[PDB]
Amino acid sequence: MDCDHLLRLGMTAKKILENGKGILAADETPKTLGRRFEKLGITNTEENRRKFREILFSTKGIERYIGGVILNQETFEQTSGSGVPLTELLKKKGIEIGIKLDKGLIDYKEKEKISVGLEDLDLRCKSSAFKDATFAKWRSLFYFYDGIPSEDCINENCSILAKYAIICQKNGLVPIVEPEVFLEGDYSMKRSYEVTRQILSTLMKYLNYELVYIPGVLIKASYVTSGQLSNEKYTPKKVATFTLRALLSTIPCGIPGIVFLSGGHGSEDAIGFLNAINMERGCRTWSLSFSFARALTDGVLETWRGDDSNIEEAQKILLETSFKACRGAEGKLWDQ
Amino acid sequence: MDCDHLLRLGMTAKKILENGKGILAADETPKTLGRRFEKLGITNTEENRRKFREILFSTKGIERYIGGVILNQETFEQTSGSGVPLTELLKKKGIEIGIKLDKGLIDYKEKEKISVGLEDLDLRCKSSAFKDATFAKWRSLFYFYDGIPSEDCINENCSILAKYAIICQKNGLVPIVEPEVFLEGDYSMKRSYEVTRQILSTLMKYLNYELVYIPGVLIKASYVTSGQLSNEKYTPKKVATFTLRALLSTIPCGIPGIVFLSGGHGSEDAIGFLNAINMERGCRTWSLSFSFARALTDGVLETWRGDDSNIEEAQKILLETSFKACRGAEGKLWDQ
Ligand SMILES: [Cl-]
Ligand SMILES: [Cl-]
Repeated sequence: MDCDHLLRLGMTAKKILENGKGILAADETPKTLGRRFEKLGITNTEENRRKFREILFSTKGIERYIGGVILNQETFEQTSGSGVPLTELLKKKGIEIGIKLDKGLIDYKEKEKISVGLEDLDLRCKSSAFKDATFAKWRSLFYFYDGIPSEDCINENCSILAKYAIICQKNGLVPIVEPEVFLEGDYSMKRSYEVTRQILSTLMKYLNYELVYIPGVLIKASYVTSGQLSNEKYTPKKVATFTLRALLSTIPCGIPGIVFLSGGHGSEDAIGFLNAINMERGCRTWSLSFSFARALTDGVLETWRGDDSNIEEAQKILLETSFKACRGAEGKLWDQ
Repeated sequence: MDCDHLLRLGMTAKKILENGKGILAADETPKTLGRRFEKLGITNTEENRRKFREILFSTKGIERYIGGVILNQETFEQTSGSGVPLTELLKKKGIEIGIKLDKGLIDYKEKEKISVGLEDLDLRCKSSAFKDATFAKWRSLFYFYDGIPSEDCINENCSILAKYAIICQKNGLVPIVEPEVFLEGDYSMKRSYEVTRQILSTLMKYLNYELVYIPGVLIKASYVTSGQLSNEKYTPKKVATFTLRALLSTIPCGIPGIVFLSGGHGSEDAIGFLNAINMERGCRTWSLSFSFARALTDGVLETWRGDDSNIEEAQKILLETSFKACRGAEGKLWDQ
């Protein structure tokens, strides 16, 4: 953690988000991807998981819009049908390679979760498997119910995210910290707004207590909305207003970027909220961009359907959806 | 706290710091001012306290450099030798009038302090005495010793500052929150840096939990330095680097300004640190300005000495020192 080392982290963080670019999240575990596959009639074979990632990474022109890709650990060991390591597809395109490093969630208190995997995190960061990686991702999830998220759960998850962040940085990796506010729940938008302010301000506390290099951290955040079980409606403008207010209230000038997660929102909504937040006035130093899994790849899966003859059309949908995300990241989706 | 009400707070906060201006702190209690008087041979009469404030507020041209003045409660009841309410001197000059609203400190745990006065704060904000005030100030103080500041003390003081802040805002006053890191102590600059990051990030947590309107809050902060009993040396550049890093790591884009306290540092040092921090590169949305008591008024007291025939020269020193502070607030002290 000398001057040069820190500057490298900051440069990586900015490179990922240059020129309206964002992040393609492709880090689903076999179990998470398998559920997605099964809804659409695709067998959850390793081969189909490998091919899916090949389809994504080999999309021609995707590097104009995508500055980094978050890989699942198993994908680092996989090759294209033509023999080339899947990581090489991305490296040749100049796209930064990331690694998801959490080991999922376990129960905490009543009805809440913490994320796990810190105990061997430093050893894992040093794995030869991930030698080409320059950034990482770790997810916590905040369930909402009557008196929840509890303060204990906010504190513990923020502590875990911060401890992961410092270990990443000490290993030369830019950490993405992902404090996801779970969409499946019954809560008002005002409640999401207030809890988002609690979570993000607390996350910044723990990052500071762990003496994380703030210019070398990316925050992957949920949009501020009401819960999916709420009867409450909202529009892109309202999501933009509330989300940007929460961020302006909580995120220090030194953070280089916020990258939104799609979170169960539609592709259309996720991109529209991004565009809307980037048209909002309100001085800020950080980029507002994207780290989408479903918003970018649901259409690819729905087009592909496990049939090689649908691959070209699936790649076209990725490229077009990635274009729109990038235009949204600059607030230009209505233009040209 | 409707839209218009909030916008007024933000406008006040920006007006105070327009055009490189800063804050003249004149809010010393009779006891605090009296100690200063007695060192220099001036009797601690109410008359001498009144005259001192008249000397300050009637300084010709001071409004070019001073955007607001923090008054002590007793000063709102006082008049010039010519009969004019002291607040009228400032109002006629277009300078914002502030009120210090804390009731001082009491013991907390072992060797620490909390600030007090919340219980009647709302009633006091509504006093007809303060009807011309548009902003307020509240001070906490953090002593440093082996395992101190304790986490309990950081949390409690930040909670108190945030509770004061929200009450101010609900009464139409912009709160200045002052988490002063006490200079008298034995600690390294690295320790001050790390603890400053703890305190400021925690203060932002509590401001967010109290749902304070962040664009309507000013932070009056200590420079990051080693303690006065430390043998450790530092220069303006090092103070600038460490202080700006701490601020970039902790203070959200929405905060309109940071105003440094002089804190026992010399006038010369306090202004020099300000200039140095304003020459630092590093993108930020907030102003870096001043809220000085001693740095601006020690020279006035030392020149005046309680003799009317020294008043003109005392006012000249205030104006010249205020000029330098303002040039420092723009990073221009070496120029023109
Ligand atoms: Cl997953
Ligand atoms: Cl005082």
